[PDB]
Amino acid sequence: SCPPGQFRCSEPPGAHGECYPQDWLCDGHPDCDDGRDEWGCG
Repeated sequence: SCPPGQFRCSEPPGAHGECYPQDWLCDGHPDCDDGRDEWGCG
């Protein structure tokens, strides 16, 4: 919950932080600083 097509990785809400594209949600390459963008691909 950022702009559309952008999600947040390894920091929960109430600490809004800096998101990444949902292109970088199952890219075939991790980036989540845990790679939890890859995890389960949905």
